[PDB]
Amino acid sequence: NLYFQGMLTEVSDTRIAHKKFGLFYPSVSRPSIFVEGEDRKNFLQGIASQDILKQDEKSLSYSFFLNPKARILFDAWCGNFEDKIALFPPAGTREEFVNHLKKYLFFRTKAKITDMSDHFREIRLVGPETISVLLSLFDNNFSGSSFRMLKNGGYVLIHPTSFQHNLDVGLQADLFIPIDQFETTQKSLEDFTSNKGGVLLDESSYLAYLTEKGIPLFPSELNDSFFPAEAGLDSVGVSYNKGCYVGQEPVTRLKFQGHLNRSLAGFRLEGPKMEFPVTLFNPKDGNEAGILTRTSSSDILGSGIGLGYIKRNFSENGTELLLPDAQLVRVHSLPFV
Ligand SMILES: [Cl-]
Ligand SMILES: [Cl-]
Ligand SMILES: [Cl-]
Ligand SMILES: [Cl-]
Repeated sequence: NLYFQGMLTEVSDTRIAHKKFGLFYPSVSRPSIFVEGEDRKNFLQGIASQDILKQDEKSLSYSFFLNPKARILFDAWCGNFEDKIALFPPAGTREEFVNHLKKYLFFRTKAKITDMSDHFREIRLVGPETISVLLSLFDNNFSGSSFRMLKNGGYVLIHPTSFQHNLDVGLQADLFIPIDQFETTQKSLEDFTSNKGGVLLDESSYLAYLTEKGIPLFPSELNDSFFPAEAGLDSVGVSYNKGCYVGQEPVTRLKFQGHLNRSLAGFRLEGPKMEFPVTLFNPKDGNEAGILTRTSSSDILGSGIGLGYIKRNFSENGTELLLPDAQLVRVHSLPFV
């Protein structure tokens, strides 16, 4: 008998983002890494888990960068523009990500890497009216899984609407605005928000919104302890038809012959203290059943929610597990909202 009847006022404004749109200004944006040169495509194709060659001109693709054992080192959004490949690795990885690419940039490979991260400020949009907000600020047209250069400079990433376990997680757009145009774009967005009833999300409400959509993130759910298929992201981040790449054989073996021991799961719990990842225990025998990787409050669900990994024998919705202090968590369907 768990209390999932609560009022969690600190994240009540995700409701507006789910119905209209939410605006978020990250403190640390994803880096903006560009790859140029005659061998840029072959170079990146051999290290990304995604098929970069097949990708069209204004398309966006998700990829992992794996180690040789197929554990996740990074994720990135990947776009093409002119004779360049644009890569957006996770926030705070600009040096480590560039070093990882240079590890595979061998003698006489015709590719060059440039870090353009200080040229842009990131603004994020979420929710059903995201395209209408873009159409107001900018000209031409927009759709899911797209990568566009803005006429003024800068870029727009519109994520695919399907993400973990091919679930529809709604619209998400990332705007990389040239520094000198930032304060103007911000003023334009504040007017649009106030007039059209969207909401300015703070970091805790932005994270609650993403957790309500079941979205796994680097470094909590996506890191070198896990495989892309464990994370529910091999359908959007891995190609099983492409040629040689780092981690390909273990990725493929897991898929066709191996057995997935654990999988990304949603959790519901009652009502900052916990040290993540937290071990989850089976109440019957006290054995390890999974791990909880992050939590948020959800006013919509009236309880805490979280993401993590569940062993196969406990994956059914409604399965009850224990935290180390014996608070109960219940496996829940994704997305939560
Ligand atoms: Cl590696
Ligand atoms: Cl270089
Ligand atoms: Cl899409
Ligand atoms: Cl586990």
